[PDB]
Amino acid sequence: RSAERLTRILDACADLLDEVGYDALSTRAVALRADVPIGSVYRFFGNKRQMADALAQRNLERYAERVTERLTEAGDGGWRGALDTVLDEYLAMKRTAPGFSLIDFGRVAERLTELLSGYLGRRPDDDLRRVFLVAVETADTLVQLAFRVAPDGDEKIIEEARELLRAYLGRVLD
Amino acid sequence: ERLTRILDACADLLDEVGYDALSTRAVALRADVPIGSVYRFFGNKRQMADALAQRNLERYAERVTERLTEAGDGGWRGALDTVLDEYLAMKRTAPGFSLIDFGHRVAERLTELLSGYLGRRPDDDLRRVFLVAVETADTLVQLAFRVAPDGDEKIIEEARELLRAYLGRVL
Repeated sequence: RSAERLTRILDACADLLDEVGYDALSTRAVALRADVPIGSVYRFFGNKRQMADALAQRNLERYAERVTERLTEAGDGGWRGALDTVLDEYLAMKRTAPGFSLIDFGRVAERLTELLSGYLGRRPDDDLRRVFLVAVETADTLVQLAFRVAPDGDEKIIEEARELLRAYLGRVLD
Repeated sequence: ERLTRILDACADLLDEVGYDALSTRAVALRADVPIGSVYRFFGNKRQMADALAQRNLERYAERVTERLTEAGDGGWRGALDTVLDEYLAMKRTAPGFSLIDFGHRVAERLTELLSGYLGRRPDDDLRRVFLVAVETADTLVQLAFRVAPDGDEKIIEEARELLRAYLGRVL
C-alpha cells in the first residue's frame, strides 16, 4: 500500500507536469491531486527533484518493458524492426505518456545497449557501445528537434531521423 | 573598434567564467571600455552574446568559403569535411566558442553557402536535410568534447561516418 501510494504520487506528478510544468509543480499539489496524505509525499521525497527522478526512472523501466515485449512478440532478430520498435515506442511515450515532454528518462544508451545487443545476437564491445551511444544521442536530438518544429512531432523530421539512423546502422553494423 | 573589443572580451570571459557568471560590467572592464559604451550597443548580455555568435558565424562562413574556393572539387564529401573540420578547429581554437558558438540560422546559412556549390536546389528538402545534419553534428561534437577535452576522436569519426551515411543516401 506504501507502493500503491507511490504509484499514485508519481501519476499525479506526471499529470501535474503537463498542466503547470516543473517550476510551478509542488509537493502539496501532487499529494492533493493523488489523493494521498500530504505526509506520505514528504516521507517519500526530499524535494521536487527527487520525485521527478523517480518518475524518470519509472518512465525508463516502462519503456524497457514495452520494447522488450514488442521485440519478444513480433521481433524477427533484425536491426530494422529493432530500430522501429525503440524509436516508435519512444515516440508514443513522447506523445502519450504523461509529463514525458518535461520528464523523459532524466544510462539510456547503456540500458538499450544491453537490451538490444542481447536481442540482435551481437557482442557489446567498445565499438558497438559507441555506435549505440551515437545512435541514441542523435535520435534524442532529432526527436527533440521534431517536437520543437511541430508540437506533436514533425513527421518529416521524424522520417529524416529514421532514414539517417538506418543509413548509419546499415553502414556500421557488420 | 569598441564593438570589436567588447565581443573579444565577451568571448574570453565566457571561456574564463562561463555564461551566467558573465556580466556586462566584467566585459567592459576586460575590454578597457566604459560600462556605458556596452549599453550603447546592447541592452543586455543575451544581445551581446548573440552579437558574438553572429560574428562567429560570419568568420566560420568565410573560412568555409575560402577553404572550398581554394581546394573544393564540387563534391559533397569535401564540403562535409570542410564544414565539419572548420567547426572543430573553432571549438578548439576560437574564444568562447565552446560556451557560445552559433547562437535554423546555421542550417539556413549552410544551405545558402553550399547549395549553389553542390548544384543542389535550395528547396525545403535540402533545408531539412541540412537542419538534421547540423543538429546531429552539434550533439555529436558536444558529446565528443564531453568525453575528452580535445574532442574524442572515435566519437568525431562515428559522427563523420554517420553524416557520410546519411548524406550519401539522401543527396
